[PDB]
Amino acid sequence: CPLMVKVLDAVRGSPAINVAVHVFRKAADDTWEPFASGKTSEPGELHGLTTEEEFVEGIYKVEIDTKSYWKALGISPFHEHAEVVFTANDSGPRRYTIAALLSPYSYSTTAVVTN
Amino acid sequence: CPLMVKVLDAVRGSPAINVAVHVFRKAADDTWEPFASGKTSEPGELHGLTTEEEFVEGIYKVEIDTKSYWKALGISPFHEHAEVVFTANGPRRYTIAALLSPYSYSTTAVVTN
Amino acid sequence: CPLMVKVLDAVRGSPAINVAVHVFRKAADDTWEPFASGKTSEPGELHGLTTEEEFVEGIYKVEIDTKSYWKALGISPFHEHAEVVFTANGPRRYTIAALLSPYSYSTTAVVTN
Amino acid sequence: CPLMVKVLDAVRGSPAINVAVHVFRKAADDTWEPFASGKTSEPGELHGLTTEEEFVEGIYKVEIDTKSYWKALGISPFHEHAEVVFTANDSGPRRYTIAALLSPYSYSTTAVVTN
Ligand SMILES: c1ccc2c(-c3cn[nH]c3)ccnc2c1
Ligand SMILES: c1ccc2c(-c3cn[nH]c3)ccnc2c1
Ligand SMILES: [Ca+2]
Ligand SMILES: [Ca+2]
Ligand SMILES: [Ca+2]
Ligand SMILES: [Ca+2]
Repeated sequence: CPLMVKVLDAVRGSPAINVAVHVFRKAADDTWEPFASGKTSEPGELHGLTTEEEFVEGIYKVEIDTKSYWKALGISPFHEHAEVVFTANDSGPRRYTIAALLSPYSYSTTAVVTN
Repeated sequence: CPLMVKVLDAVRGSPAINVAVHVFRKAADDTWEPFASGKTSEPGELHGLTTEEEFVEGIYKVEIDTKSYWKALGISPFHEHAEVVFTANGPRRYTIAALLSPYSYSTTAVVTN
Repeated sequence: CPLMVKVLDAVRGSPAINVAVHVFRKAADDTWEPFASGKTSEPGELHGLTTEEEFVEGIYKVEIDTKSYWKALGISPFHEHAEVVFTANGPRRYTIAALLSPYSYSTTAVVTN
Repeated sequence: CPLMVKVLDAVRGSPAINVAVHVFRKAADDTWEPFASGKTSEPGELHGLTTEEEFVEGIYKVEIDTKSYWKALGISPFHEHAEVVFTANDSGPRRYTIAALLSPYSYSTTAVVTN
């Protein structure tokens, strides 16, 4: 599982469940092509986005739909999404975990990259 | 002014100076149209991006060129940039604050009357 | 001044106003001795805590009363407080910045010449 | 496992390994009594600090020795530790994960509390 996303809620002190996550890859024409998408489970994790075969080198964007998350909880948030854009696999295949921490007016993300 | 960006560096414990920042507004075709840009000053701040007349409601993206910042310091970065996307909806001033590390960033909004 | 504290609220997207802050310096018995305190102002800042003469090298704790802040807003908090502990070691100014959520906080130091 | 600690390194993009963690509990005399301690493993986690029997209500302090961590990596950091102080189990037993993200001049922590 070369790409995993974990999302926590800093208001409620809980995993963020049912958060939609969209991954794009920069194409040769310099536009964002759809790559993979999914939704977080009860523990706030999203596994199975991609495979070692599909996850080639490239510039990837992970868009976490934090807006819909907050709105479903009845809160009107600031940001449209939480994100990372990063170059992947440039020095060979890595495993990437994108960890996001959410509040209505703030987010942070971290990458954990292992070999 | 109605929009200010502030950038701090969590590695060096300092303001992030000479960071390039671009702001875009979402147009009707769902593309991003350049709106304003500049480079942070010694206190890590970027003032004078826009004006009350120009800064209308809509969806904005603040792109902070973090990769160039880290490369200039000789520190290996993860992210291409940081992209901070928000909707602007009485009298208001917005500050977009970012705290930078090589493999992480954090951003908050400070919206005041 | 040599030590400033700045507090932001990640829930409301605002400066954290009227937050109590206490600073302590570690004495030889490894106890904490009150050094300075105050409450944040409208921009979420606390200036005038100490003086150049008073602020010597040593180990300091900045305790931010986050639980009282969240209770005053009617928002359920996790932490008792936030305790920010650091060593103070040429010409320097320190800013201790904190970003608050009910179940999380983040803190950074901005150390400038 | 009622209390778990997870520590990530925001500079290297990795779990923070071999980080010492000390937990204290406020005693009836209002001093901090030692409660439990341990060190993070390869994935940056510390399990087995305590048990359901031992982890009673109380005010707890978790001190993560971030200073020794950075110094072992040859870096001189700002903070002595990363921490939380919190009241635990006041509305009955909960499971607590304390998630910490470290940089040389900054840290953040989050609590994940489940029933
Ligand atoms: C450990 C440390 C941090 C986290 C985060 C996080 C992102 N920003 N600050 C914290 C999200 C998800 N899991 C984590 C486990
Ligand atoms: C802790 C302390 C500061 C922040 C900032 C920030 C930039 N200027 N004032 C604060 C932005 C994002 N996260 C932070 C976490
Ligand atoms: Ca390559
Ligand atoms: Ca409006
Ligand atoms: Ca010295
Ligand atoms: Ca009770």
